[PDB]
Amino acid sequence: MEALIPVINKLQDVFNTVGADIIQLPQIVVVGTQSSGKSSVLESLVGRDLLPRGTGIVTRRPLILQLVHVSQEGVEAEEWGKFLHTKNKLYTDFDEIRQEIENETERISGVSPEPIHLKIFSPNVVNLTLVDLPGMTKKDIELQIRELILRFISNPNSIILAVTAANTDMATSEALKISREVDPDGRRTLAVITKLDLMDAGTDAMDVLMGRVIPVKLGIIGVVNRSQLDINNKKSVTDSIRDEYAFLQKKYPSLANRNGTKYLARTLNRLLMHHIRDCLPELKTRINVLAAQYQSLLNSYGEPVDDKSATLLQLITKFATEYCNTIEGCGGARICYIFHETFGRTLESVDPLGGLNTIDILTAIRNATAVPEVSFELLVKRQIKRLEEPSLRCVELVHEEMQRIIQHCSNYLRFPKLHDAIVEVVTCLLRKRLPVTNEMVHNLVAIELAYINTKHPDFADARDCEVIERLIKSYFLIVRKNIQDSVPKAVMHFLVNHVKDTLQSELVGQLYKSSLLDDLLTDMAQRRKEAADMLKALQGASQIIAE
Amino acid sequence: MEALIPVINKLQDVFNTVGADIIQLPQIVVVGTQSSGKSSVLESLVGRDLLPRGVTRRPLILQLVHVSVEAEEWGKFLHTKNKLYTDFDEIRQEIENETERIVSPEPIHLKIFSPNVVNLTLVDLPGMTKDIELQIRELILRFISNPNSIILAVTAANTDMATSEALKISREVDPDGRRTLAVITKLDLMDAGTDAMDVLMVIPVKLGIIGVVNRSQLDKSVTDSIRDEYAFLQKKYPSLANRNGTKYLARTLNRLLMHHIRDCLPELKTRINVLAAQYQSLLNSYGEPVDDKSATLLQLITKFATEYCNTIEGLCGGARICYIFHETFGRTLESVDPLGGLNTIDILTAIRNATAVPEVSFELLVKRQIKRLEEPSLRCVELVHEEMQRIIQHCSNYLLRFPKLHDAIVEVVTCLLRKRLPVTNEMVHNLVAIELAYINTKHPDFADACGLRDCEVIERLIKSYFLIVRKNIQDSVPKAVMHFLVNHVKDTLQSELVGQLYKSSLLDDLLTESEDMAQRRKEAADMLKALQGASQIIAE
Repeated sequence: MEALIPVINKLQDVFNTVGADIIQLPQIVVVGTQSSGKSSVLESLVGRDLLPRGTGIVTRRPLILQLVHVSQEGVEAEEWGKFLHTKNKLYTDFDEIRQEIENETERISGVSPEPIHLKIFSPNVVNLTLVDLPGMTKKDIELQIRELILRFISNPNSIILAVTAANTDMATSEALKISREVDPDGRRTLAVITKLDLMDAGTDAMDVLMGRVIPVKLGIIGVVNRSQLDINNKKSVTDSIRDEYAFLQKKYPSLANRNGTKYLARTLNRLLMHHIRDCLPELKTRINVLAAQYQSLLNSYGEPVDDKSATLLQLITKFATEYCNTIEGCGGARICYIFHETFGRTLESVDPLGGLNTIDILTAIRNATAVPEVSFELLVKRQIKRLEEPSLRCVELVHEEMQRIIQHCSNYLRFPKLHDAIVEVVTCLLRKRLPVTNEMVHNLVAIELAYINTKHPDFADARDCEVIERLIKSYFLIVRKNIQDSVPKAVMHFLVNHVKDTLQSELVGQLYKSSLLDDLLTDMAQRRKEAADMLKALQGASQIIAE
Repeated sequence: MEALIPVINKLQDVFNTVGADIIQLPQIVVVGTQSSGKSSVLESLVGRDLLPRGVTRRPLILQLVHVSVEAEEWGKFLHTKNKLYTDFDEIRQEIENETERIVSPEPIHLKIFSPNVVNLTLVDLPGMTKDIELQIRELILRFISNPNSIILAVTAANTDMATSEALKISREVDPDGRRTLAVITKLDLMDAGTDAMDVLMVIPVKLGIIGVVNRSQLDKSVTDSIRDEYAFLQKKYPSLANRNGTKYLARTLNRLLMHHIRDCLPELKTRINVLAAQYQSLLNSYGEPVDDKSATLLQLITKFATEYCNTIEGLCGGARICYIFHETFGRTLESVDPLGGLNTIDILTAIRNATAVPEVSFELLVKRQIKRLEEPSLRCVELVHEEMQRIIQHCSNYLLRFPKLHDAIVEVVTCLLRKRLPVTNEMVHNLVAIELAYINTKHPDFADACGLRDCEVIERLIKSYFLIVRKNIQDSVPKAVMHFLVNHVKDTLQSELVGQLYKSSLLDDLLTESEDMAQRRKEAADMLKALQGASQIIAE
């Protein structure tokens, strides 16, 4: 179980650059009011004053203090430290360690969630790690602090070290109240009572240390640390802890064995140790699922941008098939729709005799004499003329639905330069094709106005205007049937099918030029950077839980 | 009527430049051998030696006109118009000159005015000498073949007249002597052993005979000679003096010619009028003044245009085209079989690859069937071309008469067609290719024609669909052609013809008439002019 405490410390270190809150890591958080003297508690564990008590300001960041027993095996210093933010630098002067803790706080231009990872090596300490948090003040900043404390203490695997001075009434403790918000029955909260010599009845919690009543299940431990004056005199922590044992032996003799600094360190060391072993089987499982999740995110993003010329070949060739595909089955079917549900409904609604008054028929006849058939060709030749616009209109409707398909596969790339270039290339490609197709359309109608055969199989022959009327409806009907089939077919040849073939390669040809590559492969690369860092932290972490 | 012999002379002058033997005028032609002394006969009529004695190769039409400057006797030739000759040595010299200058059928018209002569006109012809001679004999025939031509056959009493070359040629065109008057010269060389004493008294010719004695070689005033002749007749042959001699002969010719003209003149009037009307139509059949050159280009070309639009849309042209559209392009296409070439195995092969729905197999199949309708369509277009560039020859043959211009126009049109053939042919290709692009199954005529195993059905589908797609093209292609080739050109030809051609630069070249056919019009315009001219002369 010796191996177990260091691995969690090693685990925590891996995580600080990137944020440990996503993994429910097993550790103990220390929560107390500034007046509870929680700093003294921590300084009494290490056995030296290494936390700032400086007159000036308060500390704004959680300090993860990892104490590691070193024994056994110029000359070698007995006590020393190293910070994770400094990397390798080894501290032998404890005044500098304290100044660096103070400094790192000052360093941020409020409160901040970035933890500080200080490791202290000493033969006088037990192996134990604790996460100190900014103290409460029983309103703009203090709530920032409470919210931050909650971020830590909301963790399921987080044991709570609740520090309260015996000086006050423990049932009304600000510390005990916040612990209760996340842990109602106090199933994972350990209480610490400082200032035992200030105990009297008086106020509680004299009664809790005796177990009547008990607001937490991990129990309570009493201590007495150095207060200011003795803090004005350099009353060494070593002398103070010695002073504390004597105190407990005379006042409260029957409890000496469940209180004091030496005993508190042993219990926390035992309890931290016992807690991780218990939660470690679920933790391995927990990092692995997360590993796979992050891996998929990286795979879905990445985009490794392996080599720039090669990536363009892969990103744009796929834009070609997301295209030929959809036009050939919005589809693909908006098109058939437009060809067989709308261009049809229109054309069919064109009257074979609209506009043509009886008088107009009579006028054609009069000039014809100056044979009904001659009147007939001129008449019909004006009826067949009203079919071009809808046909032309049809073409436009198709263009519409095609220029719209690209966004349908803009929405189905993250390179603003590349995506924009390709779109312009396609949107423009169609404009080049819109004249050609429109002309064959014009012809198709115009061929009809050129010959008007009467030897057509679907024709019937042939008072006076009575029949002419019948003739025109008859012929126009077949000529419409013609156009209504040939125009859609037309569009498909010159615009739709032309483009499917073309785009496959004119895209690569205008785009695939090495000069423009730097431009196209140019942001939310940070989302990937956030993931690349997390992914890496997890794999390394999983590596550590093994052995 | 004094007036009749002069009008004839006017009649002869009007037709000296143009060929006068179309009209067949009333006149007397003198035919004789060179030894007959025919020159002497003519010289004894006029009363002066004016004929050359020194070979004349052109007919000399000698018109004598009674006059009773300042001379009493004088002449004028038609060619030296208006010049009055007072020296008869010059007249003789001019005759020699006019002859040497060019045998020839073109006559020379010499008129002599004198109080000693009677009003009389005679056409002298070159003498025979019992293949230069034959041109002359042939020439004599051109004149004496004339129905209204009286023949003055001159023979010497010296020889035998029944064997007369002159009488023989006269007999060739006029078997009996029905319009031939015989003249016997050299009477003083007459003796019992000849045919001649007997005739002057057996009748060879019907117009009768007249005897004379003229000046012979080695001779003497003509005036003295005729006086000498009267004396001869008064002593020898007294009983015939009154039927012979120069004086009597002049009297006879003047009388016989005059009565003959009045008699033939009614029909002559009728005859000239008909030829005039006839020639005018001929001029009309050439009919091109070419007064305004620009106007000719404008009208000759505009009419070839209307000679065009007409025929393509209504020999034809009008229906040969439709024929080709609804009788040939149709029989083929209709006979193009569906499933043609497509064995069952190809369909099974199509399915295997369709795999790894029947419809996908169907599109690949039909899309290969529809490809076969293009060639005939393309073929159709050309057939129209065939029949159209060919219509141009149909209105080269149905005019000009402007060879440079006509040839250019053919090139202008024939090439015009060459310009539209790419366009139309491309539209044809598209029309077929259009079907191969979408192949809808929601066509209204599909459920019906669809007729109602795996390949069992596909086979029926393909037949069904190809059928409608066929129905499409056989109607749409002609329509196509009509837009881009036939109808385009009709509009077109009216002005792109005019625009390339209508250039002042090209007027001289194009409107150049053919020299072979430009001369025939000139021979006719001048002939008609004279016929008109002759009529006004006759109009009194």
